[PDB]
Amino acid sequence: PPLEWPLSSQSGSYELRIEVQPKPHHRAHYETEGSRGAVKAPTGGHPVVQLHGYMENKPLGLQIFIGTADERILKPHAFYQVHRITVTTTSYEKIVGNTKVLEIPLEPKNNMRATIDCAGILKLRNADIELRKGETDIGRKNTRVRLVFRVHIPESRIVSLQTASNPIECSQRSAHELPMVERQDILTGQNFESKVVFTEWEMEATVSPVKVNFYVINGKRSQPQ
DNA sequence: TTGCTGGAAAAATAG
DNA sequence: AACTATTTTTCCAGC
Repeated sequence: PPLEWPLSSQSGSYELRIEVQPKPHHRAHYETEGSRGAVKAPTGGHPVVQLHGYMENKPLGLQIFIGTADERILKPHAFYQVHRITVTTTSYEKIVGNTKVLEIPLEPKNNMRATIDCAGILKLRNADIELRKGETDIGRKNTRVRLVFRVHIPESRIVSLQTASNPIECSQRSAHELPMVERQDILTGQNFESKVVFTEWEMEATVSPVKVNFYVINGKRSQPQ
């Protein structure tokens, strides 16, 4: 079942859930550089993923890849690949289509719970990707990703679950300069002479049914909401 | 050695 | 063909 297919995070009594979410900022590294580390959690630990409602005593693979955080439907990000780090967990890398995918064991003895400390992020160069035949996606200014996890549970048929993380900003500059919105309804985020502006219409909100968006502004705007 | 950075200069590029 | 403010890629330095 291709990565480009959408899947539920649950089916029947099975549910794949992100227990601890990644930080909102992880600076990716290039091939012309050293590793810039595993994706960290705000704890100072690491993302945690759990599968619920698996009763059997045989372990499963958890697959990890880097997807989009865009308005369109979710897909492998053309310009970022997961990076194996070699760390508590054993892991290995396979290719699936044009996409690199990392696989971690998910074990009954740990309640199908895993700490993700062995996945960093590699930034590919826009020029290189945009040349590949069949590719029309645009790198420039597309530096937000999500960790995507999927799992394959066999019966007698295969139930295939996917959960994607909150967006991560992988750009050094955007992390220094931009406000980032994590949660709403009280706004929490990062790098908050701040203003908040609603549009459709344009109207500053005062502060430290219809379809309509807001943005937090510094300069240097967050994404629309 | 490699891993893992922070910080920033060089290079690229959109319009 | 050339420019410039903005964005990406390489580079330096320090454990």
